[PDB]
Amino acid sequence: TALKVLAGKKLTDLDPDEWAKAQASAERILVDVGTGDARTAYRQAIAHPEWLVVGVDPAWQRMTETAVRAARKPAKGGAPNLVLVSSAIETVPAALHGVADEVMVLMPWGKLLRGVVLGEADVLSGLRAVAKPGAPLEISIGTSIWREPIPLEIRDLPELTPETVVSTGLTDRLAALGWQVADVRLVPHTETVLHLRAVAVDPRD
Ligand SMILES: C[S@@+](CC[C@H](N)C(=O)[O-])C[C@H]1O[C@@H](n2cnc3c(N)ncnc32)[C@H](O)[C@@H]1O
Repeated sequence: TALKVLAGKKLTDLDPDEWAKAQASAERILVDVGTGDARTAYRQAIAHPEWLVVGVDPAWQRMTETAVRAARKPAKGGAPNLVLVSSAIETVPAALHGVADEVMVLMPWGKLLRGVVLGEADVLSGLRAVAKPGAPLEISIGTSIWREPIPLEIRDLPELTPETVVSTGLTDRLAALGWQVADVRLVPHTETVLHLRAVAVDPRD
């Protein structure tokens, strides 16, 4: 099955051979999950034209402004190495399986945020399914989302700190789904951000 990608304002099917040729031509494939307006993904594409930068978000309309920009000629802000895909991470199409050298989840919200905080299987499986073995997962959550008014998707959950990553069982759920936690830290810029890094391996018990 072909991927559903933005070309400017319209959803299209990506030729499976063009997708394959694009991956092989790249020095690294970065999959940015929940890319939002995709401006961060576009910046990365522009700074590393040797990377294939794949932004994944179900809310595809929000990405269209960046897509229009990425599709212009090179001299006018074009980024042909940026591929934006309409999909939710938990139902990620087969053509995205095993592609990524690096998976980033930067300031998620909604299902993606609750999923990573709880370690929901469907979200963590989807994230794992897009990674090559050995790829890093890099998650950043701003801890100010836990100050009032707290958003609905994490209202009922205690604030995620290095200590609760452990005591809620989140490193164990990660391990059961093929993610080995390599590092967690809180970085004070000034909003404090929680960073979690894991590496794609075989599932454990
Ligand atoms: C504001 S954005 C973050 C933008 C970007 N990551 C950044 O640099 O700040 C949060 C995104 O996570 C996305 N999201 C929520 N649930 C998701 C899911 N299940 N799969 C993929 N993305 C999802 C939302 O649609 C939203 O666009």
